[PDB]
Amino acid sequence: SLDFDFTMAFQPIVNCRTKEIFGYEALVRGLNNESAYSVISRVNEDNRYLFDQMCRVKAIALAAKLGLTSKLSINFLPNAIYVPERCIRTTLEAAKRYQFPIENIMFEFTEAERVEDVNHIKRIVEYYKSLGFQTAIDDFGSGYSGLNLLADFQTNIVKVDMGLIRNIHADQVRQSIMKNCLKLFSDLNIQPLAEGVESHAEFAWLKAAGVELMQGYYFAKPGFESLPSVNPEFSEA
Amino acid sequence: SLDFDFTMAFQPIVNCRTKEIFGYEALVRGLNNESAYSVISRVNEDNRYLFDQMCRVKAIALAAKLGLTSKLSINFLPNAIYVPERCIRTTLEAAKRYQFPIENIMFEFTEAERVEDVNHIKRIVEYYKSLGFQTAIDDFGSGYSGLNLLADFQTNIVKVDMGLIRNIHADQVRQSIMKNCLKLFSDLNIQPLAEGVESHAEFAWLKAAGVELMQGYYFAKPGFESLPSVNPEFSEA
Ligand SMILES: [Ca+2]
Ligand SMILES: [Ca+2]
Repeated sequence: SLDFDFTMAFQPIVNCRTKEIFGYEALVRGLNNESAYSVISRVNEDNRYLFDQMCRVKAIALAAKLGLTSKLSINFLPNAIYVPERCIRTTLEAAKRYQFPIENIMFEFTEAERVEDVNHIKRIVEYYKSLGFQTAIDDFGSGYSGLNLLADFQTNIVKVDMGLIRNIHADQVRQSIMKNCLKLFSDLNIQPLAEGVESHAEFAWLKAAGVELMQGYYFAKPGFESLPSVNPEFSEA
Repeated sequence: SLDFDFTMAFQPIVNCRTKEIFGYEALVRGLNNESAYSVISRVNEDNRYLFDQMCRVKAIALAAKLGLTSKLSINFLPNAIYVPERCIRTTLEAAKRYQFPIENIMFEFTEAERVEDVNHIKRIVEYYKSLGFQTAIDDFGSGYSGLNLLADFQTNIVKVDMGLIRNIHADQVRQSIMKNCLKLFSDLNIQPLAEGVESHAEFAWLKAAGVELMQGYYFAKPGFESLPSVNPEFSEA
């Protein structure tokens, strides 16, 4: 409760094998403004900390009040430094108030600039794992979110960037990339998640290739302060 | 036509299957008899184009003086130049004047920062190939040099970042990464090049995994204004 305000939207992650919802990603949106960027552009270096925790609190409280019984997935801000061994207390308390299991919370790690050289973000990830949080690398395949990360540590989940997913049913190069990356993920005991799935065509290929977790407009758009139901087109068969 | 001067150094790339030297990478050094990084800092937004051409010509003229008979590999600056596909005049004229065949010249595209309108770096890579140049993606697995690039265009060679290579004989995760990337490169008909090979142990493993082209201290250090000969330990190894 400080400077400016905002809320959350939620977007389903679907298990295409069980046809069940795995969970929802919490996405920042304005009080009525529907743009994530608009809000996050209003935050700066002097207030990144106190904003990051309000995201978590808001997302958890909103999750709980909406009746979320699966996983809650939250983006971890690229401003990766500070001491992890104290900023997590606010998060633990929040989960504890709303009786939301820490093991049902996943943090998504992303990078848009090359900082700290793996070993630091590694320390953040390994820490969260030791408290029982799930962990993910986000946007794998774009930005500084690539193979260098996987090399020194492994998250439970890797979310493959939509750029690698797009039109993959008829893109031989994207098919080879995904086929080999899925082998790599398996060797590393990492679960794949395909994001930005926009069409049945992509879905069916990714499902055949062995991907279970998917996210995207084909399933459901982010719902403002709500948990969207998933497209009956795939849930009926 | 602008300010400060500089020179070049050269480091050989070895082909371990044919036991032949593949060629040399040109590395920027100041007149200051071995000054790297210092030169590259002096470049700014106003002369990133004028400094770009200068490196290429110097590299070709020097290589020519030294009697280089194999490949000459040149780092394309992070496309801060935004080369209109017509200002390649300087390089073409330099190769012609110094009788250095254009097909023996390879350009290395490193940090393709941001989704460079995807096609920007793509157009430029495609344009250089159409002229007969060789092309390489540099530092694969470190910077913005990653899978997103490989998805939309393919170079002749991909230089794998030395971070993925370091102590790979010892590192089972790094091993799976390379085993699955080498299969990928092969699917895409791309020749891999292992950078930063420092020890025999690394060389033996990389060689046994199918890597032919390699570069690093193990073979030879960068030679100031010279073409370093290669440690023949890899002779039969
Ligand atoms: Ca995310
Ligand atoms: Ca290089």
